[PDB]
Amino acid sequence: KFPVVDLSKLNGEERDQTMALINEACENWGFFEIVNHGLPHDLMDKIEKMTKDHYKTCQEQKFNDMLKSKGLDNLETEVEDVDWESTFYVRHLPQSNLNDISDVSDEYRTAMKDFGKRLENLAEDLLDLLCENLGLEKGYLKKVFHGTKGPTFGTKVSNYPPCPKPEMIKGLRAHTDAGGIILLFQDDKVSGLQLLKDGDWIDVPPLNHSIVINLGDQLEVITNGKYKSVLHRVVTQQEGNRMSVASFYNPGSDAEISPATSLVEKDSEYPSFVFDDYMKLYAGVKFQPKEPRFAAMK
Ligand SMILES: O=C(O)c1cnccn1
Ligand SMILES: [Zn+2]
Repeated sequence: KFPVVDLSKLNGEERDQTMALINEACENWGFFEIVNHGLPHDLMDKIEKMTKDHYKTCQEQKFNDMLKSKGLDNLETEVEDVDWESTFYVRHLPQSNLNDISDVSDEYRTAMKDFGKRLENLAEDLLDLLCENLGLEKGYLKKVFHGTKGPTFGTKVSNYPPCPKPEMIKGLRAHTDAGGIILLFQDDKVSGLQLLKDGDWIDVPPLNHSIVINLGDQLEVITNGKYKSVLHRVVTQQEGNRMSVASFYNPGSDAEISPATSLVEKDSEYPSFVFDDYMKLYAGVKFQPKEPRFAAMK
């Protein structure tokens, strides 16, 4: 069953059982849900409402315009090179782009800034938990990610609108995430996100006021494969609009990424590289298998 971790259980006598569950999910699922994570319920409710409203007022017209312009207004055959997805990006660090998005409101912008800061603080707390589970010094992962300008932190704001013929196209094709740690505020009613575990696609259950955590390729490298980046996709449906507000805590562009030496006994099979070089390779082969990308950094 899909791991849901109650972070409030870290403050007392259940801490060891809870950390152990975090480690077990990191090893065997690559994903887990957290509850009682510190983010105000009211703020999540406001981000949810304003994202859905902005889709209706702005994104939806652009999505249908995109459909006709690619002939995707009439699905007849399988489409394996396009994602049934409506998306824009919000940059937080190194430098925010929030002031340049022309069609969002003052209240949205201010709320997104509040939300983004809180998520960045949670991302850093979660990485220290990972450090503790791995036997690394506190702040080890935060230090590796810093580079010279600090981490890269952005939010992908997506909707997966109803699709008449879901078996013809995915909402988002299977892939692993290139980056560090991913913090997803997903729709709490409409399913669609799945991960691959032990030969089966397993749904990431919609859960009110929860955050979905997963680990990217960079943590697989740093942990010497102890924590693997796992494949995931988004399927469409004929009815429903799945919301997705996914924030990515990634290394800075010039950060040197390598397996932590205390996790390496035998010579590591993972490469040492500069993060931007990984990103430039990933951009073009995102939906191809993950493992050639590690071998390509050698
Ligand atoms: O858009 C993605 O690739 C994504 C979104 N949420 C969680 C993980 N990955
Ligand atoms: Zn992803």
